[PDB]
Amino acid sequence: ATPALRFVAVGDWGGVPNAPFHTAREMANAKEIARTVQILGADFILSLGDNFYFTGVQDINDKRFQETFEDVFSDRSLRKVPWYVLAGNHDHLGNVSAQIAYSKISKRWNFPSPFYRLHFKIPQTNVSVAIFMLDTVTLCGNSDDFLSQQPERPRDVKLARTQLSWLKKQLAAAREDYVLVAGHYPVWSIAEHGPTHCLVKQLRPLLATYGVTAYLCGHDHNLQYLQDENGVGYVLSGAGNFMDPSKRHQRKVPNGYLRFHYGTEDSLGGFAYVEISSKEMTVTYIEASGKSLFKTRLPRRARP
Ligand SMILES: [Fe+2]
Ligand SMILES: [Fe+2]
Ligand SMILES: [Zn+2]
Repeated sequence: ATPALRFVAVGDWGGVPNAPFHTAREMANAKEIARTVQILGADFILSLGDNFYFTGVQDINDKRFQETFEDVFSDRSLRKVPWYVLAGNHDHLGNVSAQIAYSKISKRWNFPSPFYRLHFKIPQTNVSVAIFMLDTVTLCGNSDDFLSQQPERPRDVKLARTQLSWLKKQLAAAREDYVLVAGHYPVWSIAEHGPTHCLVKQLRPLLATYGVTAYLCGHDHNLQYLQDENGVGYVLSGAGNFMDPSKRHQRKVPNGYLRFHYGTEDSLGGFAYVEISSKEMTVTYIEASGKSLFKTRLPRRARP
């Protein structure tokens, strides 16, 4: 077979605060992600934030770890694959420290700090992949899923500047063959929250300049693929648990960017399956019912 790095990217999967603490959408996604890993393979899973709804977790004794995470993603195959996690606004309404500390309890759960670098090598090749995991809440401010806010400006401006500066240096320095950036809030989205102004100003210009293949996010509760004039991909995967059919911000996204949107009210939701070979990164969007919805290809570039 083609030597490839394979991963699932799933966003906004954090169940509900009413027992049984999961939705049939979350369960369907867990079941389909398990089928995907088992038959197509995966090296890891990325969570794109909003891991526990509506106010994250309190501490490492929080039952939501068991009920919303362990009980749902319980297939032996999702347990043998590492998860790399970042936070959304609803995580920040609780204790993000607790989710970080959970890394010391669960072998598969990796959340070493709010933002961090990941480095992978495609097996049997020299082809490497960096993924920079961001905390867009501390970068941009709070943005409640169920209001139409722009994250105005961060609680701690110094921490926002530190993260942005760390990211600029990481991207400038990165020697990997593919570089991906991941965070909760969208740069571009046609949906309920739409483009995050903070990220359009602060993050977007880094992406093309440093040869970033794609930015991955969730926050808008749907599946989207967008691509800009520099060929940068926007993988939006926020349909692990809820669905939102809004196209409210369709006009706030530059003409020609949107390639694919799925927000159907009667969908079980879905996720993205990413495969990276020496030739291209492909992104396959998979509905929780098991249907392939969209596939797109991003050719390998000569990076700076
Ligand atoms: Fe969300
Ligand atoms: Fe969110
Ligand atoms: Zn249980």
